[PDB]
Amino acid sequence: AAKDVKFGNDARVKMLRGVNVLADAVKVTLGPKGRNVVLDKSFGAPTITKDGVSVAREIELEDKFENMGAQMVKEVASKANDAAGDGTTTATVLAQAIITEGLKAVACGMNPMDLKRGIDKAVTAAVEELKALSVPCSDSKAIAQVGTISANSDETVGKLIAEAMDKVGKEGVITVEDGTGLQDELDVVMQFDRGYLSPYFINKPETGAVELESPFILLADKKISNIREMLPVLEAVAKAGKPLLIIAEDVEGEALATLVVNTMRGIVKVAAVKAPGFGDRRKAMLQDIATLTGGTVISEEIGMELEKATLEDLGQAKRVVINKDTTTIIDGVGEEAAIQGRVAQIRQQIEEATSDYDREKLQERVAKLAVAVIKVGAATEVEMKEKKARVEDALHATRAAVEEGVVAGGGVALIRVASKLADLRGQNEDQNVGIKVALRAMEAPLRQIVLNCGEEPSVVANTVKGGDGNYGYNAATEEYGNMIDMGILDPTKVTRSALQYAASVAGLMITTECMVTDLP
Amino acid sequence: AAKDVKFGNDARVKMLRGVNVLADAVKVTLGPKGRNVVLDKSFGAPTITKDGVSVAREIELEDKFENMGAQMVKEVASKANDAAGDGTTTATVLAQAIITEGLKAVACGMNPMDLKRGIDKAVTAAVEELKALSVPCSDSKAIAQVGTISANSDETVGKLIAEAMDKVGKEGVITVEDGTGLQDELDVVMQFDRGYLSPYFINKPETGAVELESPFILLADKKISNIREMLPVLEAVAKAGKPLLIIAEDVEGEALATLVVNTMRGIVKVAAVKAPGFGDRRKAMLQDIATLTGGTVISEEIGMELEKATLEDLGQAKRVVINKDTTTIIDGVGEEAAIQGRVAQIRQQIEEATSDYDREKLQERVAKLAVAVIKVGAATEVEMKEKKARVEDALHATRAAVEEGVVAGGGVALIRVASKLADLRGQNEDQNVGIKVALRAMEAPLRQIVLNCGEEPSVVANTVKGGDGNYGYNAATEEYGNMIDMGILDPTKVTRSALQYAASVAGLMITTECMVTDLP
Amino acid sequence: AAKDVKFGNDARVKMLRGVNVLADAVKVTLGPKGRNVVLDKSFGAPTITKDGVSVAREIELEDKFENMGAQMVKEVASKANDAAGDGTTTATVLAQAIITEGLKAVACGMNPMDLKRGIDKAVTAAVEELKALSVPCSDSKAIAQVGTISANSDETVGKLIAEAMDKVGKEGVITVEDGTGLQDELDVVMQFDRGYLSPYFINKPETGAVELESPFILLADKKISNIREMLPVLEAVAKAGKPLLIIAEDVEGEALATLVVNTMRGIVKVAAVKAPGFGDRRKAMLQDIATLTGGTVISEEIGMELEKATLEDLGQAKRVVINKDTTTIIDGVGEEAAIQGRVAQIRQQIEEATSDYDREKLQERVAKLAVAVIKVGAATEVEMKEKKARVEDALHATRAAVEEGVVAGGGVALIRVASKLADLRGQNEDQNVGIKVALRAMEAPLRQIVLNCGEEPSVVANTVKGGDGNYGYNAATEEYGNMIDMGILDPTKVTRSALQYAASVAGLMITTECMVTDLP
Ligand SMILES: Nc1ncnc2c1ncn2[C@@H]1O[C@H](COP(=O)(O)OP(=O)(O)O)[C@@H](O)[C@H]1O
Ligand SMILES: Nc1ncnc2c1ncn2[C@@H]1O[C@H](COP(=O)(O)OP(=O)(O)O)[C@@H](O)[C@H]1O
Ligand SMILES: Nc1ncnc2c1ncn2[C@@H]1O[C@H](COP(=O)(O)OP(=O)(O)O)[C@@H](O)[C@H]1O
Ligand code: BEF
Ligand code: BEF
Ligand code: BEF
Ligand SMILES: [K+]
Ligand SMILES: [K+]
Ligand SMILES: [K+]
Ligand SMILES: [Mg+2]
Ligand SMILES: [Mg+2]
Ligand SMILES: [Mg+2]
Repeated sequence: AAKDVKFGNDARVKMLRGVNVLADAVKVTLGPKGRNVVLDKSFGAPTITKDGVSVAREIELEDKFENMGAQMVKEVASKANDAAGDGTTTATVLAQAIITEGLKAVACGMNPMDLKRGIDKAVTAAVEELKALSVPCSDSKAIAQVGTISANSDETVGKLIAEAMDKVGKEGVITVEDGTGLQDELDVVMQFDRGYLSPYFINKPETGAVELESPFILLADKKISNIREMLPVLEAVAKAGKPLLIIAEDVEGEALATLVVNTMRGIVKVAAVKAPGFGDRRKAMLQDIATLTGGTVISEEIGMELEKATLEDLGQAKRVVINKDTTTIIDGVGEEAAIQGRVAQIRQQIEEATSDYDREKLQERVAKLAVAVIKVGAATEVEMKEKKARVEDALHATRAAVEEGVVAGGGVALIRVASKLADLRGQNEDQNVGIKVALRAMEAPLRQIVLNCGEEPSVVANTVKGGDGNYGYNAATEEYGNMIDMGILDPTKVTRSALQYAASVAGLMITTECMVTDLP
Repeated sequence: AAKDVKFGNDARVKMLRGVNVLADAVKVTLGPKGRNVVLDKSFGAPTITKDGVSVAREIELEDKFENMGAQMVKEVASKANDAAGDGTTTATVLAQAIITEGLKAVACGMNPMDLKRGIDKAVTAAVEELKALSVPCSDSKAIAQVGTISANSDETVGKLIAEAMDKVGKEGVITVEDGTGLQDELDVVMQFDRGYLSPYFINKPETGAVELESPFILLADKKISNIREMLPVLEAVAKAGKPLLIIAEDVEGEALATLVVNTMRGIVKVAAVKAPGFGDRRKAMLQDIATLTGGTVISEEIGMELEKATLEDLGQAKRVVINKDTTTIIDGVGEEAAIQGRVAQIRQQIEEATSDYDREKLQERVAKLAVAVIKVGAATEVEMKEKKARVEDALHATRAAVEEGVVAGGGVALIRVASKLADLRGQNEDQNVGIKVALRAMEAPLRQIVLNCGEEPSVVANTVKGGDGNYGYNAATEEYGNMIDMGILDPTKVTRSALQYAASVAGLMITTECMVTDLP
Repeated sequence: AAKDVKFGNDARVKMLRGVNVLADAVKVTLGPKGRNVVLDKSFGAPTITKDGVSVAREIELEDKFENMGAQMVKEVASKANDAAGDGTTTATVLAQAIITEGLKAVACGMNPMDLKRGIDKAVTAAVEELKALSVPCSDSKAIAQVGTISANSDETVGKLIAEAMDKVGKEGVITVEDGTGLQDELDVVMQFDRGYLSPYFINKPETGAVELESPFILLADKKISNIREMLPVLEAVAKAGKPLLIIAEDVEGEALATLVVNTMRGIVKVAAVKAPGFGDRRKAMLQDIATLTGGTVISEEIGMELEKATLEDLGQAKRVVINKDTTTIIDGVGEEAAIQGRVAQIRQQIEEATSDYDREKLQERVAKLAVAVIKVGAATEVEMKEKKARVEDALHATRAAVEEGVVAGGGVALIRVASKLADLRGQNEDQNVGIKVALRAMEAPLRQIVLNCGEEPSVVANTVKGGDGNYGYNAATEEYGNMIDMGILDPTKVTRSALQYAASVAGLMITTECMVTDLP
């Protein structure tokens, strides 16, 4: 289609105007005295949220150029989210603050491509400075604090995540789901979503569930319909005394019917449950179980009959628990060599996962082998969704603090790094201005946090810069102090990520001399 | 449809106005103090780029005639790209500079078709003059410099490409891909795009790949479905101790199933992978592998059964590595006589290749026998794509410098050729003006590079023309000197290509007396 | 009326756009390779002119703010004209060149009010530097040159003005009028536009005019109708032998009739002519004549009867010449003390003249007492008016060169002053930039002159700045040399005036932060 082509200052002013709309919608949520944004949503109720990327993703403007602005800087907020899990607002605030200052310089005749070089150099330095300030965070108290700050000063959420990480470990997974109840709730566990096929198996009507004591485990890839196939293996289990769990694609009536009357009487004690999953993921998951239990997958496709299985090919576990909905294998016989080998394999399967969905289900399986769920409570569903948005962010920040330490929040970390790089210079004057652009931008987070409290950002910034180390402004309490003592901890990973991504995009955006888009 | 028909000056003014929009969008990216262009893109985020053809391809104007202008001159930028790989902006700048000057002459009553003859003559001369100035470029230092200048003064990219060409050789291929990491990365290897057929073969779950130590290699032209055919050869490998790779058209279930349970247990260690390619190219490539490994292709078509193969007909290698996507044969037993004989054969197959596509896949195979990938690092994805655009350009220029030498950059090469052709005349006055049009256009690259630094192009041009040999303007450092000493090298091939293509199109465009297009 | 109010950058961009239209229309006429502007004019034929103020005065723009721009800077061109008489284009070119550079600085955050202080300081210095370079110009050759350059390289006009000033002196007046003839023409002369009332007075039918030898002169304020009033004075003249001129408001029939028959016969020799002027100007002019002739105005209003006059109250002259159209008094008896006293009185009457018309008729009378007329020749009337416009400008420049010396033209004078003030600084950085703004503007005249020749202004500017003293570019001949040797002389007064006035206005214009005007 015919294009509209704009040059130079015109193009840039438009590009900025756009950036500002997105920026300005996201910045209002920054900090403890941040407010929420309402995002209309065609199919049903609107969404209230504080989560900066969520606001960002919705912005799309009418004017084709302004839109381009907003659509590029949207990537800062968006990438922060994909790497860190928090800091998306901060990232957005920095980006704006660079772009704005940089473009002002470009308008003064300075060479954009050098302004970029400056910015980038200043940032590579700032990243290293932040790694210096970073003190690690591994005690449950510190984690609870990060969690708390991350969930907009909600101590319960901190406490609850800290408890969760304590219980699953660090090689263990935590999910968040909508609760049915009005208050928050933590559940901890290998298990999968499949119940008994035969309700006449429940050997403990107390719980309404089957409790097989120290049983064998048969892993059938194919779906079973005839009892003929079972007889060989069923025989060896009947003369072994131990019970048996059968996890095949399905246990059909003809072969199910029998199995029932056999446990009915006490000839063998057997359970039947469908296989966890669908398609290639099922065979993959079914294999995971074999490794945990020391059994062989009896895959009909790769040249095995179900009749030619023996006790050899059966897995074993310490105990098994199956109800109407879920099956649980407690402590399988499989050797931890084979297990961690199988895990470091699935760990690198998540590396080559180019899609988010391919990553979800993979780390689910590694947790089953190396798991907790937080249920979020709220009165209504508008409430549910802002809360659940904060819990996720919190969890992410906690995992990030663990893996890369913490720094003083309230945007002070960045303000310090800026004073430490006060002597940084480049190859020429334009690059210098470029550095100074970035350092001045490093103040923006603190400045905006203060501005969302309706207090004079210049005055607070000055006072924090007059101090040392972890002296900062506590925006919630409206007085100064030691940010680490007051529990105001940002993960290093997030603060770093915010800065790197803002710089990457904003840097390039300053180099714009022409814009090409479709006509209206 | 009904047409709008315009004549003479009206038609030309429109045609120019169009050229200028495209030209003017591309010219802003020229040179080290060049800036970037933003190209909106319907499905997701916009693109920032310096790459002149990329900008050009997007231009399409509303006014039906102006569009025609832009759509014709778009071919200069586009063809430069397809032949050279760099110089697309330069090409575009020349084209404009001719068209503009030529049309001005046409308006003065001079006979276009002669102005063309002049231009073309001046260019045929300039091409030869450039071949004189060309000094070859074969040491890694010179190549790194071309690479560097080509990637807008990014020394890492130069260094990295220079290292690459040093390692793959000159009969070896280099690709560029998006990196996962934040910094640039070079990987070097025979390999082909095929994974294991049987995921139950991975003998090292660390990498999630099969690592067959010093194995035999079976090359089956036909597709396998029955284990009967394998037994004779499988037998001799089972009593030899060494593992076996099977590279046939396909390993079907019945014959696959078995092979699995055999390595499953440790009876033989075998891998199964499809054959690289399709049709006649497959048999050709399958044969290449036989030569590298000292094996025989067991081609069912030319009177061989798979059962009548023995250890005799199997290839051998030092090591084999196969994952989900690719199979690699490290250091095959095949004798280097047979190999280089097979290569000098495929080398002359590329000579008779009259189509580009027939040339692509052929030199791919010669590289497999005589390969590297550069992964580009960046923070975000907007960044990734401008960088990856520069790396490709750089690589192209380096390969072009190697094959046709270098000349002084900063557009001086052309400025010299213009002073050397100061005595060139034609058959009549109009042809003379035509020559002078081209020579004056030869200054444009330097002039625009200087103009993107915001300095007086006339003043710099004068000063460079006052000098000799490789005296030029260094736009980055803003002072004059010896361009070769300062590492400012353009490949001859690109400078030549730019000039030839601009001239070809612009020449014709000057001959326009009528334009016919659809009504609005 | 309701106002539109614009602030800051918006207001300034508009203001500039306006300046540029006016500037851009005037700048095209600068220099020897300057072109002409056509100004439409409601009542009849349009006007072709080179005269920069004439173009300026017509510019008025539609957009209310742009207009304000143009309407303010119009004053530069206009004031230059009222003080100097030439340099109006130059003045306009400087003004633009300041405003443009200054506003660019204002946009960079520099404090306008300081930029002004800088500019003004740099100019006060430049004014003094110009007075240093000024060499006086008093020989007819130098004046002819100034005249020539001023009339766009028309040697005749130079020659002709030089001749004129040589003949009238420096205390003598030169006017320019439309000629009837096709070629230029100079006439030299106290006289006024009144013929004899009585055609029967002509005492020399050769010329058809009255030639009264060494006569008395009667100055009657009132209009005469009765011969009674005359008898007393007529008597004393009849017994004195000398003739008599009668310059009253009118000589009515009854008193005219008689006077005729008296000279008819030879009783007295008398002439009768109306008084020069109308109303208060008549009595004023009639008084001028009394002073030149040593007579008394017989004013009926201030208590004098015409009968009570004697030979006492009559003026006297060496000779008198009267024809059908004009009366001339050659060399009156009045003492030069009384004359120059009367002149230095009328000289200060022109000082308090706040209207142009009050100034016209006053300097006419001072010329009658302290005269030459140039008649301009041309074929048509479009031609007449561009030529007459150049002659006036030339005359002005010549009178200015005489009173304040000359400097090297081609705008070099200013370029030198700029290199001499290269060390000038202010009280702070913004003031420094302000100085540099002015010095850079000083190059504009030369740069535009060169640009109207279609040659590279940067290249010429550089080459002139590389030289010394009066080395400059001769735009007419297209080669460099000594501007004074080549006769390319600008009057100091004009070059100074241009600079001062541009600076005054442009200085203020840079301080604009808000604009208030009526709605559309
Ligand atoms: N009580 C507080 N005083 C000052 N700063 C705080 C306080 N609580 C949180 N913050 C800071 O405000 C920032 C707000 O983060 P948030 O608004 O969730 O946006 P983001 O997407 O950038 O995490 C945190 O980095 C934290 O440093
Ligand atoms: N530092 C420098 N000084 C002067 N010229 C340079 C410098 N670096 C690169 N160039 C020149 O500028 C040209 C810019 O090429 P580029 O802008 O990528 O457009 P193209 O598509 O024509 O390669 C190169 O040919 C090179 O000669
Ligand atoms: N032959 C020449 N070469 C260079 N400069 C010239 C020549 N003739 C005139 N000039 C310069 O050009 C200027 C032109 O004056 P003009 O165009 O009449 O505008 P203005 O209203 O400023 O006098 C003069 O100041 C003179 O210095
Ligand atoms: F805006 Be962040 F994700 F808290
Ligand atoms: F514009 Be080129 F491809 F560097
Ligand atoms: F424009 Be000037 F009065 F010659
Ligand atoms: K937020
Ligand atoms: K380019
Ligand atoms: K003029
Ligand atoms: Mg947060
Ligand atoms: Mg290039
Ligand atoms: Mg003049």
